[PDB]
Amino acid sequence: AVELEIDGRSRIFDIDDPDLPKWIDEEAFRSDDYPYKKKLDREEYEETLTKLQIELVKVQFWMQATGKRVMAVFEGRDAAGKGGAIHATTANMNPRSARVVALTKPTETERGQWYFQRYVATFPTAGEFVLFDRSWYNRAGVEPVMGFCTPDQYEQFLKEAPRFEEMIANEGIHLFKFWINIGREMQLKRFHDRRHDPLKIWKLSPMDIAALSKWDDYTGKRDRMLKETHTEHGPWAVIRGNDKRRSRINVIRHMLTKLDYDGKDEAAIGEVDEKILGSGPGFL
Amino acid sequence: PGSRAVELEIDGRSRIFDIDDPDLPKWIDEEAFRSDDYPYKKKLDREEYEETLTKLQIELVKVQFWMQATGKRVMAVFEGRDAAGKGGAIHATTANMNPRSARVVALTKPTETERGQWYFQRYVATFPTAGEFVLFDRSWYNRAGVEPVMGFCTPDQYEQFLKEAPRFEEMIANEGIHLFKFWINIGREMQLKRFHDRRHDPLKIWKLSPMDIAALSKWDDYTGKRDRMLKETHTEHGPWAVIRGNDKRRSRINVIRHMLTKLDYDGKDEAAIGEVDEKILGSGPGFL
Amino acid sequence: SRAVELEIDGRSRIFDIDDPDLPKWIDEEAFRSDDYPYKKKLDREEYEETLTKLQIELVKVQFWMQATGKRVMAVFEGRDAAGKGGAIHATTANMNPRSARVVALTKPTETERGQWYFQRYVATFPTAGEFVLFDRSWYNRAGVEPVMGFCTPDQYEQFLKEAPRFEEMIANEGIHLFKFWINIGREMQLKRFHDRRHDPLKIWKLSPMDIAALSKWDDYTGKRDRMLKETHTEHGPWAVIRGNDKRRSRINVIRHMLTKLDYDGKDEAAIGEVDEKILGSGPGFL
Amino acid sequence: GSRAVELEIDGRSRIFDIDDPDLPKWIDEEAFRSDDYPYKKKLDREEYEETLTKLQIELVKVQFWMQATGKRVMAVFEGRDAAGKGGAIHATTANMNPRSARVVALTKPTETERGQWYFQRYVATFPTAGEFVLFDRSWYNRAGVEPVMGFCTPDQYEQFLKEAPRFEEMIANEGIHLFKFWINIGREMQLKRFHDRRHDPLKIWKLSPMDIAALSKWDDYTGKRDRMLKETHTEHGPWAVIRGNDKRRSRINVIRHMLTKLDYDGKDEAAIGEVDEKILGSGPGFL
Repeated sequence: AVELEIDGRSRIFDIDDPDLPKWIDEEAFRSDDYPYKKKLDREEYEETLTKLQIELVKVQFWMQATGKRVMAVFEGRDAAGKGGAIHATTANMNPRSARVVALTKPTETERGQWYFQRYVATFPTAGEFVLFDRSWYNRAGVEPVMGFCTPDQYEQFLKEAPRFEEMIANEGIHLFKFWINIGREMQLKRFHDRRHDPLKIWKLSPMDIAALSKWDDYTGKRDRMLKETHTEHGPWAVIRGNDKRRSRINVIRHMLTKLDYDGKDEAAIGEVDEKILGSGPGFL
Repeated sequence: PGSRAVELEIDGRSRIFDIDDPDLPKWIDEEAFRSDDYPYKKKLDREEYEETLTKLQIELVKVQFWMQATGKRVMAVFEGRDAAGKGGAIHATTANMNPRSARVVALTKPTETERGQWYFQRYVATFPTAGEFVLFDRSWYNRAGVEPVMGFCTPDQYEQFLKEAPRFEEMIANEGIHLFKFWINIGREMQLKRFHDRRHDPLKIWKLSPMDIAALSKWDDYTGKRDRMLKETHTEHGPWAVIRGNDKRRSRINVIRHMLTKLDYDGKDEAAIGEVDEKILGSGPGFL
Repeated sequence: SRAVELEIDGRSRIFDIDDPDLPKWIDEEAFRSDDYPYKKKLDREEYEETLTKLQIELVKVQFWMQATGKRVMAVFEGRDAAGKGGAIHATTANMNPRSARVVALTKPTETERGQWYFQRYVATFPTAGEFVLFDRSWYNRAGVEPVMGFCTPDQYEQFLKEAPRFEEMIANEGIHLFKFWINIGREMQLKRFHDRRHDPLKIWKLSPMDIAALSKWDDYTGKRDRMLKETHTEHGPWAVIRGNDKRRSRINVIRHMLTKLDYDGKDEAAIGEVDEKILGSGPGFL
Repeated sequence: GSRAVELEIDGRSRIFDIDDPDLPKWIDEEAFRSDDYPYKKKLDREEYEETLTKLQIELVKVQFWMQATGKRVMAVFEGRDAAGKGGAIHATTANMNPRSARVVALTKPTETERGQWYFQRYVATFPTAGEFVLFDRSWYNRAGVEPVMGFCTPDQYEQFLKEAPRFEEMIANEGIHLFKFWINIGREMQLKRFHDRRHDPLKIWKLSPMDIAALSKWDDYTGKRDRMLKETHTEHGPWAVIRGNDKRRSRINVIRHMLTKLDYDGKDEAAIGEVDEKILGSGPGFL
């Protein structure tokens, strides 16, 4: 079990415990000042998603004609729900043009290269929607927190990421960056859900469990990054992710509003929820 | 419309199929499921399917762990007719697998450089490293079906492919990589029904191309190329598993059970695997 | 039947490349064309001697690079027949081909064409220790591509604006980027073309395109100056070489590189001095 | 004498000291004629350059011919350390268009590559239409350096001798023309060229501590050579074996064999000359 300190109070969390203790279970949803008291009605979420998806088919037909290229980054804490936001957007997309980049950790050869090199290799050709599991922003989160990269390297990445993204925007590739937020209790509940589901247990490693008393360590790095890497060229979208249903819908609503695609049905997109989707610093 | 309407011979019987017409004619709609001597009258129960699938996927988590521990490498090839259900079979396999060790290879048309290479060069480029599970959406068997039928390869290149594929697969087997090859069959009416489902679902419409619709009359040619491919390339080192795929639930379940049965993985639970259904999964030519 | 009509600095001549008689006005002017600073070609024995000392320092550079993990890219651009390849071979002849490699990319595929222009060049960037020389670089879009209409004037003007940003990131990373422009005089090009035509070890180096593009000399002069102007920056400076004499061209390319590399075991006496009459910086030299 | 070493030069004990800039006469005077080299002296350099020039003009034809037919060629060069592989390659490629004649110089296997099929990283380098691909080191590092040095397992080395013929059958079935050259030198000759390398500042990087130590492992490598030529010399993959003591004669006859075997358009059989059977032989038993 892990000794913690949740907003002033010292707490005891056993992940191998098949029982979720009261202060996680009852707190998880509202954690981190989540704006809503319960989950989105499911029927209503599913019928919204279908509509958003039918839109995303319009997008991809338009992408194939204009040759328009789109890139989509998803970052967040462990279990913030990057993958479910990714699978929501691509589930009913053509995997020929919409592809998910899942890069393993750098090889030796990749380590002596320009950090951005292996990301460049995955960049879109005419018409491609490229989505990122892990992005070049491991250098602004996991790597300096875990000391997988030097301070100087992290510091260079913060400096180089906007020059990198100016190049992308100047090329006319449309980059989205989504930071997905969850409250501390949610992470714990989700971590626990993974542990006790034989279908999701491979997602945990002892490291992820060791790095639970590194919340603030990660809070620090999050805030540095968003201020320092949110440019006009590369804006950051920040999502409240406690409810995955709301997180998915607003991710897709945001992208749809931002892309000037043929056959765009504004009634079907609806309103990006101001309570859920923000911009850069000042939102969290 | 009636604008893309086409005449078809459905088992020595003439018929017109209009894909843009949102009404599905009874000669398809009522005949789809049992078409081509399908051994069951109804679709596998939805909730039973999901229950069995979950058990099977837990076993796949055991396979993945065993593969990492041992460096073991697997390759799975999925072929069949258009809309046969190759992608759902793959997705059912990898839905709850680690994507950094189970990856899907989906290669696009050959570039100029590639056409001048050895046919297999660009597939070797995707081969597994240790612990990797590689699934092919379209494989090298593109030259055994789609390429000759449409004239994308010469008759000589086809003949040459049928000769070379066994040899290539022997290299794969001697290297210690486990290759599976799945042929997923559906009945003619079921293809049509699926084509129709696709046209009239705005989520699936993109699955249909012009090419797809014209190739509907080329059904008997595909049967020949199919039969000749199974005949020539079913070998000891590279067996064809042949799936009756009218019911996608029984198809996905039996694809996975077969793989689990042939893999000698750690923590294997035969009771959770269950029994491969011999009415659904058969072997090489003659099953079909 | 392949004879071209040309205008050499306010004077009209015809050039038949397939006539083995090199006319006087080429033969007598090839060498000193374009205000070349020297009376004659550098003697062979002295060239070979000096090149040896230079390739020995290149061995020291390689060993330092393997040790410090240092990374170098060397870009070579010029008119046709300038001697880009000769200068690359002079550099790499006595270096380990497993840490010093040459990049010679062919025309872009359908896929590479729909991509970031710089994507396929980034694929070829060095890992630790590596020296990468470019046969044709991203500067084909600041040379052949707009002149020959292979890229749009919008794509050309986009490249001119984007290449210093590219080179900024290269420099920021600490990959040392060398760019050489190899200048030749007009009459020297004609001789070299004719040399290639009438020598069977060299005839494949020609195209009917290169011969057609002889009339395009002044247009190419235009794109040269434009490029050296826009894309000569602090993080990516252009070195300009007078290449009429291939021997002095090669020696100074290497001299420039050794001078700028702060490697262990370096011997200034062995490098000697860069010939300011052969090697200039940026525009305002030609 | 800090890296000096004792050797059994044909049952006769001997001390070689590489870092001594003076070459002992038992090497210097014996190198050229080692391993019963059929000739007394070096091929005259001008005659060599004149011959090479003609061979290279024939190689321009090959290239034009390959581009028009799409014909593909691979050339593998193996031999002991310092046998002369890079030299045979550069004599081939010096006046060829590098846009279609490429030299493959593969570094050690990465970790990813080690868990792949042995041949996968080499298939990645295979020719497209009209390409001529030359290999500095090839897949035959599993037949030689790897077993001897323990970089691969006995099982992997055995695996390799079995698979290489199959691989080469696929290459031949595909219509790609594979040449395989083994370049032999005498023991004394190797030592001389090692010494040349050590004491030439242009060449010293070609020498490694590993290479010096493996000078005792001569007989070891002899065994691997003979066994590899035995198991992998087949009809679809013949080994051409070159006596390479003279680098000029080796380069010339490597090139003549290739010319001789390619039925290229413009072929001037008189310009090719005759392959010297004292220098080039085939498969096992030649040496």
